[PDB]
Amino acid sequence: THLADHYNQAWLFAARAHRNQTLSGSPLPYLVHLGMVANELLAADRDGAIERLGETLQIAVLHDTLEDTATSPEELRQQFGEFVCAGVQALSKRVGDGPKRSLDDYLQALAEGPAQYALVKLCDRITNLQPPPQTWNQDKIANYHQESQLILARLGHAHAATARRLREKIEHYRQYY
Amino acid sequence: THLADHYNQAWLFAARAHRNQTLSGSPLPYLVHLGMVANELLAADRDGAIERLGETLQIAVLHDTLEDTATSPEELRQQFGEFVCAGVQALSKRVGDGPKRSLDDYLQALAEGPAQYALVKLCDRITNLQPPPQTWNQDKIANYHQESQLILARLGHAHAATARRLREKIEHYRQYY
Ligand code: NI
Ligand code: NI
Repeated sequence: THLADHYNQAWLFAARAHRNQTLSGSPLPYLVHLGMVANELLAADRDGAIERLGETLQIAVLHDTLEDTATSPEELRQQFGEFVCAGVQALSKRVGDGPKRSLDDYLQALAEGPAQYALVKLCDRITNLQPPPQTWNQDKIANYHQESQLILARLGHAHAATARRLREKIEHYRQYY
Repeated sequence: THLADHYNQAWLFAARAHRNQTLSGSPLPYLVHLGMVANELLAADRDGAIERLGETLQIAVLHDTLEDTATSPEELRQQFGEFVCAGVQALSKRVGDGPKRSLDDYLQALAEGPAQYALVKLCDRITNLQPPPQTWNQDKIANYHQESQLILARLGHAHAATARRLREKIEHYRQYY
């Protein structure tokens, strides 16, 4: 199955799953975020080849479906397979409000699991170090910069080129507070 | 500067320009189409390296901005440069107002110009050979299939792997009518 057909399947599923959803505080669709995370992942493969690239790209597109949508793990396993479902679960803090995992346990499990899932989190965090919403106070931007530093420390092992990019984005983000 | 930074600048620009625009008879944002076309372009590079990949990826994201949005050639030239502006113009049948070019002239100009612009048109047509919209009759699906065969004939020289993928998509599409 062609890489672009893997993307399309996950992309249409995500566009449906996130249909009511914007970027926080923006009229723009949440799909804007997912497009950037998937692109970072496919660009990462050019600077260090990824095993199971097609499934990893689907995980990049689908990584918010269990947290933010009516999507179930059984739906992901049946349509995309165990490796994709497990990736989305690994990247989910909470499956809706429910029993939220702490950042320590969440990053540890990503560090000890398949490297492709940790790489998707690196790409997600690179995407989230765009300039912050105008609404964010100094303390909120500082907190986010700090949590970014922990993500690089705990998950940067997963892909050297992507870790270098995330380090550069973290250094850049400092100017915003 | 990084391929993902090129994508992000064009992607945010396109999300805003196309903000009040949907897919054909679907409530999903038009951005769903642009994500697939840009992903096809980046995937094509893995099967045959593209000169000026970053700018070509921006053209893939921006290719409908002059036809469908308030965007001016001036804004594209100032923000993305002449090569991107010229690509979007090459891929525009009409720039908002001004006469519509006929397909013969449009395809000839893409065939005789920069191959990267022709490659973006191959990726667009690949994307458009998903199952047809549920409101198209047999004659319309047949007409679209026929136009697709003309695009492969006139533009397939631009990238051998992508022409092979378009031929496969054209063969698959016959099933829908
Ligand atoms: Ni995310
Ligand atoms: Ni298009």
